[PDB]
Amino acid sequence: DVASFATKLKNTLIQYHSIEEDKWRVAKKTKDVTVWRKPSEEFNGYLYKAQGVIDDLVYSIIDHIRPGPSRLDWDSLMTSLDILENFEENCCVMRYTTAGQLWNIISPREFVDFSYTVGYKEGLLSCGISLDWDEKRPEFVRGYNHPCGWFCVPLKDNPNQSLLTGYIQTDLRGMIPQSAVDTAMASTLTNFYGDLRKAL
Repeated sequence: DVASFATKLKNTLIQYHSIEEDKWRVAKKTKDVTVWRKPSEEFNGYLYKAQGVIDDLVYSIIDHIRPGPSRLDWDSLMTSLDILENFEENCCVMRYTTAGQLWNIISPREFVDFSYTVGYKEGLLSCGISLDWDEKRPEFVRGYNHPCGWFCVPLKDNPNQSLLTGYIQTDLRGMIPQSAVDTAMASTLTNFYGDLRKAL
């Protein structure tokens, strides 16, 4: 049941990871992060893809990304993270909150997500998707993560480095100008890579 859900989610992420280059549009290119995006099939919005080299091993990187206190500590956007329920096969239900963005044009969000860590080729996939969850907290807008995840695999040249590929499909909900949404996604992805590299 949970295992079927998790396998479907994993297979969705693997499908994302095989989308060819011509379907993506470059959204942002820094010195060590590239960001693409395409229309989402899940909502009137974007599926984002991000890619960058991390100077660390795969298990270390995913240990920091996966739900838990380590993720909360280094991820500057995350302000709380609770594990709500644990399952077999490295699956759990977690809830996290984000700091306000853009001088609170984007007020704090809350997400309740399923999360699954699974081997992928020579590395790992940590993927997730929001679930329905009734407990409403009025000081947080309930955002919604469509299927999303982080692929992390050893690098071609140097296996002590890793290629980190993210797929991000967040609906912030509420009412936010499109320019702010695009700005906040770009800063979320660039700060993710920046904060993560500083923590390793």
